[PDB]
Amino acid sequence: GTVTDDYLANNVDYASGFKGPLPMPPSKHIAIVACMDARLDVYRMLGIKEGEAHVIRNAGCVVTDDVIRSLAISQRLLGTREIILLHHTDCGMLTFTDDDFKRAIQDETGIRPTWSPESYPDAVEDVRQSLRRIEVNPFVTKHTSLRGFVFDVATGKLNEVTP
Amino acid sequence: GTVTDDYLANNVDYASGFKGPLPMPPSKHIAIVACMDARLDVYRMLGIKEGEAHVIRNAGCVVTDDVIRSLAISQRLLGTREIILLHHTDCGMLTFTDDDFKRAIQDETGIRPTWSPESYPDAVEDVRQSLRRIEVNPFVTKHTSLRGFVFDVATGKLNEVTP
Ligand SMILES: [Cl-]
Ligand SMILES: [Mg+2]
Ligand SMILES: [Zn+2]
Ligand SMILES: [Zn+2]
Repeated sequence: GTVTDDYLANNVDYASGFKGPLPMPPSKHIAIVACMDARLDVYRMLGIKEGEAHVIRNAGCVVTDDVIRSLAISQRLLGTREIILLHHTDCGMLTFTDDDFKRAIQDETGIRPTWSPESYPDAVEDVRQSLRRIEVNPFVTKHTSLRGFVFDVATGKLNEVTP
Repeated sequence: GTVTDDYLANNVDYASGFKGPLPMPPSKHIAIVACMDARLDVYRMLGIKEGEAHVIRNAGCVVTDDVIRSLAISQRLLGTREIILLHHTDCGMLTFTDDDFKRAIQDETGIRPTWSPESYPDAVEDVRQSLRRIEVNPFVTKHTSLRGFVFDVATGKLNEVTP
């Protein structure tokens, strides 16, 4: 038995009382960009119900070309019009640099990744930087609200940041 | 006011009962690659608890360079050793091709995006394809288990797909 097995076990209970199917587009027309950090249950964090929001999470909550891609699809095909960015404190990107990280994998693997680790030092500065990354971007344009916050992994609180 | 606003309210009542902080590395040493789809509450779907699992999401659960980047970080930095891949039935990715989408964007903006929109026509198949990408990828290696499932939006049951 692995943890994949346990989660599949857990799925049997969830499926017992699943009610659906709900309609495809987000019923509150909002999309969240979050981090993949294990301490962040993005749904309970904002009281999201099923069928309501799009949630997008990667390492560091970095607005990547996959995040733009996702977002662009989200607005243009499933009619989202709000955006919430969510970095957080004690995030796992203020501990390594890109040069360090790639050299690491280079030693083992023999090659460098083409992609960019996208680490950053200060989380708050990067909520700013990530907001900007969406401002300038020409494909995520259909939104009437774009605000980015910082999740306090010690307290559960959202602290907005000004661009 | 807005949904962002409503969500923040909900965050207040979350931070009341919140117990933390927790340690960084996912306590059950697993990662999940999921879709951004509104109808998928991945945590409740696999019985996840705060601090256990990395959750990675995007449009259509595609193993883009972002997902590899996040997986390589998740494993190399925070020691995750199982991967769950998680497509689903009736995904937005099914109802368009890439060329059309980039075109629509151009006629609207004047620009073709640089990224591949990454649609697919068969969910069950592209699980194998997504599994196949991680398999042959030289930066996602430390994992012991790799399995892929299809979440059924109408029942809530997973359906394991095999390579
Ligand atoms: Cl999530
Ligand atoms: Mg913009
Ligand atoms: Zn993080
Ligand atoms: Zn989807």
